[PDB]
Amino acid sequence: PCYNQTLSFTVLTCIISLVGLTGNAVVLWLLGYRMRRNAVSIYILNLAAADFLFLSFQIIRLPLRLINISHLIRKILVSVMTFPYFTGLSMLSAISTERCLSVLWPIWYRCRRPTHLSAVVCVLLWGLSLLFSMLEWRFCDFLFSSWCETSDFIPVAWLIFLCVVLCVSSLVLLVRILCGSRKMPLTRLYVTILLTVLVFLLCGLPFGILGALIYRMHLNLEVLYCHVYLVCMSLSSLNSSANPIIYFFVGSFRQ
Ligand SMILES: C[C@H](CCC(=O)O)[C@H]1CC[C@H]2[C@@H]3CC[C@@H]4C[C@H](OP(=O)(O)O)CC[C@]4(C)[C@H]3C[C@H](O)[C@]12C
Repeated sequence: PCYNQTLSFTVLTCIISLVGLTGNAVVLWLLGYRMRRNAVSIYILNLAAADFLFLSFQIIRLPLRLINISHLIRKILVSVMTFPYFTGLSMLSAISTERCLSVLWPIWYRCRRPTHLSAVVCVLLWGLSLLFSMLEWRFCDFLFSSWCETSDFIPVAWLIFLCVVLCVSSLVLLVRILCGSRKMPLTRLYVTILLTVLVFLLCGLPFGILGALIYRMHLNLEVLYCHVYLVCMSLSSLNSSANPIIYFFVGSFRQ
C-alpha cells in the first residue's frame, strides 16, 4: 500500500470477487449436468471453472495485503494466478474464433466438425497455459542453455497473439455478417460482440499488459505503481466476474 486508499479498493475487489464466484458456481452447476455440451458450451464451462479459480485466488490474495505483509508469498500467488488468467484469456479467444468459424462455414461446423475438437483444443489451451508461465521466472531456468536471460518476450508474444486473434476473429465475423442478407436481428449481434471486445480490452487485458511491462522493466512497484496495480487487478476481477454473465445468463434470460 502506498500510504492509504487501499482498504476500500480491496473491499470493492473482494465484493466483485464474491459475486464472481457466485455467478461462476451457478453457471458451473447448470452447465455441468443441466446441459448438453453442444459445441461451445464446453468452452463456457471450462472458462467459468478457470474464472472461479481466478476470483477464488483474488479473495485469497487481497485480504492479506492489509495484515501480515510478507512480500514473498505475494509473488507466489501472482505467479500461480498468472496461469488461470492465461487460461481464461485463451478461452475467450477460442470462443471468439470458434463463433467466427461457425459463422464463416456453418455447414462444416454443424456437419464436418469432429465433434470432439472442442475438448482437444481445450486441453491444448490448458497445456499451453501451463507453459508461458515463465515470463518473470528467470530463476534457475538454465538447469543444463540457449534461453533468453532477461528479455524473454515469448509469453508476451503469446498474449499479443491471443489478443490479435480475438480482435481479427471478431472483425471477420462482423465483415461476414455485414456482407450478407440482412435478417436484421442486427442489434443483439452488435451489442454482444461490442460488449465482449470491450470487456476483453478495457478489462482483463490490462492485467496481462501490466504483468508484461512490469517484468520487462523490473519495477519494484515503487510508490508510483501502487495505484495502477490495484486498478488493473480490479479490472481483471470485474472482467472475470461478468464473464459468465455475457456468455450464459444473457442467453438463459433471453427466453
Ligand atoms: C499476469 C502477469 C504475467 C503475465 C505476463 O506478462 O506474461 C503476472 C506475472 C507475475 C505478476 C506480477 C508479479 C508481482 C508483481 C509485484 C507485486 O507483487 P505482490 O507482492 O503480490 O503485491 C504486485 C503483483 C505484480 C504486479 C504481478 C503483476 C502481474 O500480474 C504479473 C507480472
